[PDB]
Amino acid sequence: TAYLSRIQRGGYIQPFGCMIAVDESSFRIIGYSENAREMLGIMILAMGTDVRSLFTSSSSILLERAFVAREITLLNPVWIHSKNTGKPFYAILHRIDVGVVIDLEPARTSIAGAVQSQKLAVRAISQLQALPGGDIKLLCDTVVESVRDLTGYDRVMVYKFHEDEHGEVVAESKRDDLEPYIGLHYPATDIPQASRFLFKQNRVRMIVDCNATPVLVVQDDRLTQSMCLVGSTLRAPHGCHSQYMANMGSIASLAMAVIINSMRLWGLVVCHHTSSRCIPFPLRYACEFLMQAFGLQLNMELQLALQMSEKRVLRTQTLLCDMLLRDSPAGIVTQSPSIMDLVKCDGAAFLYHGKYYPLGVAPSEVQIKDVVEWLLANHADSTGLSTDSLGDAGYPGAAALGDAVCGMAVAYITKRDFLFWFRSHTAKEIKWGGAKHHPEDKDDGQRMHPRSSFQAFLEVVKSRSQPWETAEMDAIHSLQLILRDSFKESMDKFINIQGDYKAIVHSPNPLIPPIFAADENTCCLEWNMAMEKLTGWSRSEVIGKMIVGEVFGSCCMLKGPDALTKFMIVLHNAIGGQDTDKFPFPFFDRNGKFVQALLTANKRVSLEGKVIGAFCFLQIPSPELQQALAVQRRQDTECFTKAKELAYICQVIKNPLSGMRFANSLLEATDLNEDQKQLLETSVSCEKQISRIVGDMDLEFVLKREEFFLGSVINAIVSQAMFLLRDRGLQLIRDIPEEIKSIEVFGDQIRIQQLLAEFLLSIIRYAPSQEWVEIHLSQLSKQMADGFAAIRTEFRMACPGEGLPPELVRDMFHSSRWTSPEGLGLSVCRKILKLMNGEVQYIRESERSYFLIILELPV
Amino acid sequence: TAYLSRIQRGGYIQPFGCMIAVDESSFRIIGYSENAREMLGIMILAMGTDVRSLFTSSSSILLERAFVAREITLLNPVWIHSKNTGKPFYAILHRIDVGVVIDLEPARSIAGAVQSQKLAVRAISQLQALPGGDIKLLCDTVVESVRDLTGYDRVMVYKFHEDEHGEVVAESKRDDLEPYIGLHYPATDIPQASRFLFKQNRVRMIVDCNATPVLVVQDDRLTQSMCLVGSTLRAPHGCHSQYMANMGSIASLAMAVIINGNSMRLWGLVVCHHTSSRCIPFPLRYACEFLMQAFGLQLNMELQLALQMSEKRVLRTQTLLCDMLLRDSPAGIVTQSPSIMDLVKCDGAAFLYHGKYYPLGVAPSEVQIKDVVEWLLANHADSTGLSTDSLGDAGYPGAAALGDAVCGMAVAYITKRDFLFWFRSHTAKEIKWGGAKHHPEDKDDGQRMHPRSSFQAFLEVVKSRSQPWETAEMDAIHSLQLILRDSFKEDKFINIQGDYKAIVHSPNPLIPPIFAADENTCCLEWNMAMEKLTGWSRSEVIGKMIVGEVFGSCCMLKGPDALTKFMIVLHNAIGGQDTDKFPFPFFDRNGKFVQALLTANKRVSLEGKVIGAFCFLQIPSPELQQALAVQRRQDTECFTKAKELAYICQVIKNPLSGMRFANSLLEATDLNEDQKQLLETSVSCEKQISRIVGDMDLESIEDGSFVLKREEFFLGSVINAIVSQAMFLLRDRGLQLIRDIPEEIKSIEVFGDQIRIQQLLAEFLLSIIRYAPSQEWVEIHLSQLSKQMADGFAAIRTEFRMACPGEGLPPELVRDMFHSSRWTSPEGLGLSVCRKILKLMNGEVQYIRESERSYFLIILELPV
Ligand SMILES: *[C@@H](C)[C@H]1/C(=C/c2[nH]c(/C=C3N=C(/C=C4\NC(=O)C(C=C)=C4C)C(C)=C\3CCC(=O)O)c(CCC(=O)O)c2C)NC(=O)[C@@H]1C
Ligand SMILES: *[C@H](C)[C@H]1/C(=C/c2[nH]c(/C=C3N=C(/C=C4\NC(=O)C(C=C)=C4C)C(C)=C\3CCC(=O)O)c(CCC(=O)O)c2C)NC(=O)[C@@H]1C
Repeated sequence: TAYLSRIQRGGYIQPFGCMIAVDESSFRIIGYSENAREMLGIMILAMGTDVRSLFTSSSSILLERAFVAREITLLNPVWIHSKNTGKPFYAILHRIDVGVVIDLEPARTSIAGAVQSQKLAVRAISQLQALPGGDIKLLCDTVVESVRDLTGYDRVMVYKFHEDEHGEVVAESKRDDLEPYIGLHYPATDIPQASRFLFKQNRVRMIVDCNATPVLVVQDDRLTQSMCLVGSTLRAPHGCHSQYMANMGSIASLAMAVIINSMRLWGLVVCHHTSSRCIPFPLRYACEFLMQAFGLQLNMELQLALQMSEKRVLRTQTLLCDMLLRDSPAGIVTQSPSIMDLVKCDGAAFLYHGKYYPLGVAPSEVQIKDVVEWLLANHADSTGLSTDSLGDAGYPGAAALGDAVCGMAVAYITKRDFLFWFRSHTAKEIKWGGAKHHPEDKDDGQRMHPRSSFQAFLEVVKSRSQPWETAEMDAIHSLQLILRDSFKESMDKFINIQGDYKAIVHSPNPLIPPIFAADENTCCLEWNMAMEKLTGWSRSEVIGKMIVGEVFGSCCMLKGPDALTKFMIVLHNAIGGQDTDKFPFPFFDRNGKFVQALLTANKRVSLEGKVIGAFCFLQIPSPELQQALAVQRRQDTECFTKAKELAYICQVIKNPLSGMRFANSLLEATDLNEDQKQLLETSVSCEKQISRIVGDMDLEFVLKREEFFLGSVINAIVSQAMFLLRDRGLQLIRDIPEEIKSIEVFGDQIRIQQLLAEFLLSIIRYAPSQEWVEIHLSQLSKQMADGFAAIRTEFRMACPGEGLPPELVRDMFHSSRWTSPEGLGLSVCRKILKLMNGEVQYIRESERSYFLIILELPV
Repeated sequence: TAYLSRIQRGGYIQPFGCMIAVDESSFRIIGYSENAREMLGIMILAMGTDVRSLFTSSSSILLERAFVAREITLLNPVWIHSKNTGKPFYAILHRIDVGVVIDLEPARSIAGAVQSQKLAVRAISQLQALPGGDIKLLCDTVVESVRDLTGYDRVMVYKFHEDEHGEVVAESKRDDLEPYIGLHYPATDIPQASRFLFKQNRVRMIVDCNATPVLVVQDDRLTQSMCLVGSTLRAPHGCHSQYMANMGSIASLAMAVIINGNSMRLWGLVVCHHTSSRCIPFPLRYACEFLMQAFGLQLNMELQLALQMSEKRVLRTQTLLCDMLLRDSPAGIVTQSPSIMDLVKCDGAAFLYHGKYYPLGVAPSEVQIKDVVEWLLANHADSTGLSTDSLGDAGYPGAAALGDAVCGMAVAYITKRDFLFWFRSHTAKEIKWGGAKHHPEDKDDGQRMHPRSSFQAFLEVVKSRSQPWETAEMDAIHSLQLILRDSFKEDKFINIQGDYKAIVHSPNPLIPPIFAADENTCCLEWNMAMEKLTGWSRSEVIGKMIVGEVFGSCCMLKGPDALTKFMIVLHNAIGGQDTDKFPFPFFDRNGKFVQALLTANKRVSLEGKVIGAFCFLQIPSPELQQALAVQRRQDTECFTKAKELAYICQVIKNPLSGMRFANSLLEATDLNEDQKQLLETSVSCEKQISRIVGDMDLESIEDGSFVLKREEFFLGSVINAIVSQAMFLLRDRGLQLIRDIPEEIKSIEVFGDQIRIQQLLAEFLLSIIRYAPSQEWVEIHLSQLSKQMADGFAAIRTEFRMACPGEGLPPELVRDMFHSSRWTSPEGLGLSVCRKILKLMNGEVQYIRESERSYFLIILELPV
């Protein structure tokens, strides 16, 4: 490991402090520094000098008290008064390989221990803890503000390492006469892995002056090996880091590690001062405690993000069970939870003995035959390819395919049948600082000097998409596995290609849950390989047996006070036509091993023969998601103040919705007035919004994208606010580019007119009475490829007036915080755009109004 | 035990079915009944005979496959035909230690456990969508469920109490009979033998008490009788038969309510009484067994909720105990918001310290308290604390002079004649027994053969008598006296109950593990309970900072982030911010992991605003700390549920304005008036939705009554709205509709809330279509009839009738509809609210079964 020998064993310190290596046994010096002779005033000092008699008697007994401790971190910093000049000195004790070593820093102007120093921190920590969760950026901004108002540095920032080991400055609280560093990515080789393990062990590290001379320590002659000083607050930085800071335009740096707990180094809070800044060790230990609280909240939010990822994998497992209950593989594309909802993507294709099935932005049949022919010639062995960019993969015609179909994930099914997923190009620009990260860059300890340039240069990725993770390829391989199993009714290599690195072959585990299926008598119809492996019982021995009593009562032991009844109530509900999701299922292995599974029993409903049955899977989440699902299953029984009225609305409203859509379905017959026919179409698109809104509900998802005229949305949204402008007199102004016959834009008509309802109505809400209002939309049918087009649409819903209040836009732009009904609705309809390829800004001018950009795709 | 041999080995069956006890190896008849030859119609059944010659060859393989199976219970009941006459049977077969007894009940389908349980499933899901915290609603639901299933005349929940006597906690019966609800019964009515029978055969059916017990025959060489503990066909004990005759119970069906945890304890019985001889088929008895299993599940959930609510109150008394431990004066106990009366629930409290009587609530005068103190010095001097339920049974004269108020007493003795008193006023506990009154000395006599002739509801009042002091409340008192005893410096407890011996004990105290941190986080005060918990002694950890070394270095805290969490929360305790029940999992100096609940609050010296931080630990059972986790995450779940409701109301309101604008702009031209009727049906649905998400919060006495729109309407709108609201589910299920409605084109001036009428009408009619069978008709009958209240105030009476030809809507769902504030499904919930709207709107609804199930509802509105 490059620089590990140099940094740790390099005996050079900074001139602001004095380090004194003394063995605890008899206060005998085994090391010292050159500036100690000046800053102490000692002008007797040698190897063997009793330093207990070099200070006040109070600080003598304090130092020998701080020697004999379990942990010495609590003691730091002991207040030590010197004797040869009388000036008090902070004394940062820490134990090293053979002895301890003090670190004397002069004090300008009483902190006797860690707790007194932490008392400064606790106010900022209390401000940091009382923060809404689910937004790392707000937490980082709170940390940089707290560290700025504590330390008094010019520019503090949160450097965050990525998965590539390269970092990015994700927060800033700079002094405003400087330049912003937010967004600037730095290479991995900029900070060596030796320095990051150094920060894992040391966790706070200041310098005072980079242009200061490195004061060398005097190593003991008897021991050849140099001192392995890691936890010293005084040791000078490497000649490379010192020159680097001289080139950076910041001569004082306080960097402290953001550990996330086994001991992942998430990032670094790096402070920068333009002048030479010192800071007392009580304030430095306060900021180390502030970094402890930062790591605390950050781990509390990364665990929540990983639990949301596990919930998303559980949804993917339910989707694969949906795909298992389909009569043909052609049904997958035809039906509504299709192959483009399995994976976050933009198109999806299925080739099934010809008659190619495209969804969204997918190549035509000739183009996909070119893709298939490239997949047969190259990557012949590997069943799955997950290329970030087709151009990097080597497929000819990638330029002809365009940026729209740049990313492609394929899965091979038998008999030359292929499953495809397609992704459009992501317009991400990385403002690299000095040097772009090179994935071939290893740690080069023979490099003397760092680059002098730090002008950030934007690097734009030309024709590549979002990366394909292991989870999405896991889902793709699982669905490919079930489709090949269906093929047998009537080994797998996967190549991952990304722009930064090169083609790697990885075998992905399937994501199929353990599945059994029973008929009305609870006799086994199905018991798949996953369930066979989990329980240990083979399918053949348990097929035909009674699931409710035999197989799970004796054969595969259940667990609980009375669990079998809980099982027998559940499966009889499945046969009876009631489905339970994520019912807890603690059962034992054949070999006596506990499994804390989550049973889901769905009715095996079919056509008018074999009407009802049971299909069940056994999702096994981590025990923190067992807890996270128990804390919401122990909470629907308590919110009976409003869950009764929610189920009351969600059941009673269904009947006049069916009457509305049956009157409107029978009213489509013979209405030859095309103005009235379009008006009825507006009513059908209005009734549908209520049925989609009530039926889908809100739980923040799935988008039922279909072909629709875009002018059929404005006409379906001018009629919602038209009562609110007919009574408040807002004579509206429209100027459209006639997006009637702007056909086939791919998306939700319903969720788009719901977000435009909650934005337009909020705009017309806060207008002056008997006025006007402007709506306007500028479309540009930008061609993206040979045959692929996209229509980018702004929405200028412009109103002159007082406008929405300043707090309600932060209500809208929250993550989980709300105080108003209208604000809640605004927040949800903003998150609807955050789920669907667009965003929304609120601008404040002489007219207070909403910009709204949605990118939709004419097939 | 008493009667166990007589019941288990009493070779007597009931005559409603025959019984053959075959072998387990080669199908020989080890035993049989006298009425086997008459039931099978044989008029060969003898010693050691092959049993499969009696039944049909096709039925024979069912018996053999039942024998091969490891669990005989699942196959039961195997439908078995007869070879000599062609008669069906239910051959319920169970395994005994010396063979396999097969019980033949003549059938008049179901061949297994699953088919039987399918009947129970609807009632089981009825009592599982029920709100927790109560037991009366649960036991009042299960009796209607069993009355719907069994059909017995009177079904009641006979809950056992702690001294083995039982009372009818909930009873459902037809309105002809005597109400048994509240009636306590002596513990000798149900012997320990019967309880141990119910713990291994949980459904017992007596077809006829009067009917003679048919004798068994046995070919077994060994001298023992057949085993009939598990057999459904076992004759009741003669005493129990006489008992049933003397109660008016001709037939009975007693079902065990076994609750168990991880220890099966029989909670109570669901005895079903019939005023005539009745037998229900074994599908229904096995269904009722499964329903009793679900009932035991719901009772287990209610008992665990009660246990953790008691333990939450235990932690609340510990919090109040430390609140009364940090006081400068001993007299602060009497006068503060968390008073001594708050510690242990009581009518009054009294603290005697160096005389100077400190009364609270209802308390006896100083002379009276001095006299009772003199009595407590004269008797029970040796024991410190006394908690007499009644002072009259304690032995104290002048209890009548004290009156009802000072009857119940709880005493804590502190040194140098210092006392703590809690007083409870006389609670009028009047428990009407049935027949005899239970005494705790009454044992189950093994040779008694005749029950009591009487079962009349005679009262039994109590004396000057209070609510019983519990173990936990006396424990709270015990901890309070110990902490006050230590506070002054800075064991036998007698409990007297009016029905029991004066029990002498000493309970485990509730002083929580306490450490007190100063401003520099150094443990000033260290409790003996911390020394019991972590093992660290006080005089070794003294003078050491807690956050870093006493906790982190000495005790192994959680590795990822417990040390940072503890340091932040203790420095916030020193910063004035008190925190309650922080999750604090840690290890000890022995090494055993111990999760806890750190509560850290600021300590005040009364001259310094926040000098020091006080702390105390509570250690719960893991269900309680998980319930505190769900108490914390209620702030995320319940507000997101309310957020879902408010979001739904607003975002639904927007296209309702779009809907009414589209349907008030569609009024240009509708050429055929059928198109205008479809349009007006859509307008009615839109107004219906705008009223469903209007200003109502689902109470019907504050919102549905205060907001009730009153406008004129025309009834063809309502009828075509109902048909349009129903046609999608009609065409989904392939049904017919036969709307036998007269002409109401001319009744334009009927004046009532039409939108609520079409809401309730569609809810009723779509429940009918939801439970109408596949591919048949549904009838909509109306009969508009005149009704007169005045010459100009004339009303109307329309009777909506909805009929379907089949099994129809299940009885559980109508029970949910008429229960009022109880619902199982959201469909039954909407039916319940649409029933309450008809109750509010001068009408009434019925569900009538006349071999084709029909829905009947009337309503009254006045034309103008
Ligand atoms: C006479 C010897 C004593 C006696 C004996 C006895 N009792 C049983 C079984 C039961 N007794 C029950 C009592 C009740 N029945 C009710 O309806 C109510 C209240 C509403 C009560 C309190 C019940 C119940 C049973 C369970 C059996 C059943 O079918 O219900 C037995 C065992 C009989 C058997 O073979 O199963 C015996 C020996 N009971 C008496 O009261 C006198 C003191
Ligand atoms: C030498 C050829 C290479 C080198 C060596 C090097 N760097 C460190 C430690 C740090 N480097 C940091 C880089 C940044 N400083 C910033 O302000 C930003 C972004 C805004 C970045 C990316 C940081 C931070 C550290 C930690 C602070 C610290 O003092 O450690 C070290 C370890 C030195 C030590 O102190 O022991 C070394 C050997 N860096 C280079 O860029 C060249 C290629």
